[PDB]
Amino acid sequence: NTPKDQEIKKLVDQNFKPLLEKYDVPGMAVGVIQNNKKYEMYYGLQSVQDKKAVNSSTIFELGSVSKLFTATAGGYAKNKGKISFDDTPGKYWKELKNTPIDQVNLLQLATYTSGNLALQFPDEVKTDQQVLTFFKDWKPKNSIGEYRQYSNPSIGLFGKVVALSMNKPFDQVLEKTIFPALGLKHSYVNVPKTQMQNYAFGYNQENQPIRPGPLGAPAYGVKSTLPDMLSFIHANLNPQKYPADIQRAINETHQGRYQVNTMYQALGWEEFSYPATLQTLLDSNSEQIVMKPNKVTAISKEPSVKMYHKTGSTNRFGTYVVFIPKENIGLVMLTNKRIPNEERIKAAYAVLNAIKK
Ligand SMILES: *C(=O)[C@@H]([C@@H]1NC(C(=O)O)=C(S[C@@H]2CN[C@H](C(=O)Nc3cccc(C(=O)O)c3)C2)[C@@H]1C)[C@@H](C)O
Repeated sequence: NTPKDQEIKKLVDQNFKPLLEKYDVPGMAVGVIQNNKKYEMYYGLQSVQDKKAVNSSTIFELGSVSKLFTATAGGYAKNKGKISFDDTPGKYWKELKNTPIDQVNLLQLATYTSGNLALQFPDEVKTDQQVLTFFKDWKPKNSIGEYRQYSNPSIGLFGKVVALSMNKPFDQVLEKTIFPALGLKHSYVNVPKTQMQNYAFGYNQENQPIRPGPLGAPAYGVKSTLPDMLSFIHANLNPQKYPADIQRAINETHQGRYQVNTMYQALGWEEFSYPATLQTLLDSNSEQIVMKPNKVTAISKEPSVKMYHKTGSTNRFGTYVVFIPKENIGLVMLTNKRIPNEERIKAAYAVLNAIKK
């Protein structure tokens, strides 16, 4: 293998491989893209009971990293004139017209600032009918637009509206329009039966395989392979190489919309001035930032040099993605067991700080 192949292999063995034994993770896939060259590393088992090893065809649940595709879909619809970010959801979901949630605009939904949407729906909201009822019954609390609270319902409503604006269901927005535009071959909202042998099992804290809520797809419902996620990073590092409609979509997800301490909220992606200190990257996943409302501040001028990342999990999968435009580099980690977000962020910080230019 090439000297770079061996260097990156050593850095990933040094920084990511020990995490498998440390947290009893059955399988992991780690990818690096640098200067348009992709490097794939696979460890362990996609399914413990089948002794099937993780490989380039293994499909992982991306969990909350799915929001990056919802963001891209929204950027796509906005730049085709199908929505404006100043629109409100009742323009598209007519049953929300003349309700209080129709006072929140689409950008505020996409970036979690409605002022009264928590991490998850209430436990009793279990069906699509009940989701619509929930949004009709919704009342504001904190001043609309002023407080960020990370929220699956919030970006789920944004995704539902994006789909309505494109006259197709959300799963078709991704599987027929967005994934093909990005060149992805094995990314899914619904994994077909022909791929089930490649669909990894996820493992809980007792290392047992389990296998969603309503309106979940835009918030946490995408599945993908390591080669597809490296392709997605390639698109984010080189949007100018893609046709205009998806190029504009991608660029839209890189624009910071407001600031919370050292973090800038873009669409889906979290944005930081580059270089970001390790503490800044860790702070973005603190309990205060992730679970509580935080007052936003308007951006004076966007940082001159930027980097981006996103964590995400399900109860049984973990994901991390990060990229640095100036260095033409990015990294993806997929696991079929959760590990602490700080471990994912620290390991990727070590690798990207050590790789030779
Ligand atoms: C991300 O979008 C995804 C969450 N991310 C993470 C993570 O650690 O990266 C977790 S971890 C853990 C698993 N389930 C918990 C959860 O969802 N908490 C929660 C908070 C408030 C209400 C409820 C509820 O009523 O169900 C649950 C956190 C998690 C997978 C989720 C938000 O989709």
